[PDB]
Amino acid sequence: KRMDCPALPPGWKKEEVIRKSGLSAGKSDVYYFSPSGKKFRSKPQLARYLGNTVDLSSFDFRTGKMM
Amino acid sequence: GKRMDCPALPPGWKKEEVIRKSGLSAGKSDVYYFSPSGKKFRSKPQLARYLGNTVDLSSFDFRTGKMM
DNA sequence: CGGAATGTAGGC
DNA sequence: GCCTACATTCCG
Repeated sequence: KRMDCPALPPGWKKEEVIRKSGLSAGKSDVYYFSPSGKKFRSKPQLARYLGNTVDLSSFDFRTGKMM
Repeated sequence: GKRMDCPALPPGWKKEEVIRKSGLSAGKSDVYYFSPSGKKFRSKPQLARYLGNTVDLSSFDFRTGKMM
């Protein structure tokens, strides 16, 4: 389920992956993919790769949408 | 981190206070308790739910570990 | 997936 | 406006 994320620049994808077991069973992890295919696991990490090129202040990392 | 015995609780219960290093609440602290087996507790009701009627926590000050 | 580290809603 | 209590992130 690597789906296009319309809130980021073209080529950027989003994946949500369900945790299958343990204490956090049924919660999920959200990942982003740049055009090259770099995997990003957090909003600060994403903000660092992009820097001043994209304003992520309103960006909701979990849903992939601007608030 | 230092785990301090909490004399006010039953034998073996310990307390730790951790300073937040960054973010909005930087400089504030969080207090945690540990059972003698080492399970971590983060609030007074969590601690009350675990101990049940073995201890009365009505007067227990979570922050300081002191009965008031 | 865990869990230290931090965010944050709602009671006060 | 601040704190309690618990929700959630973020990196290992």
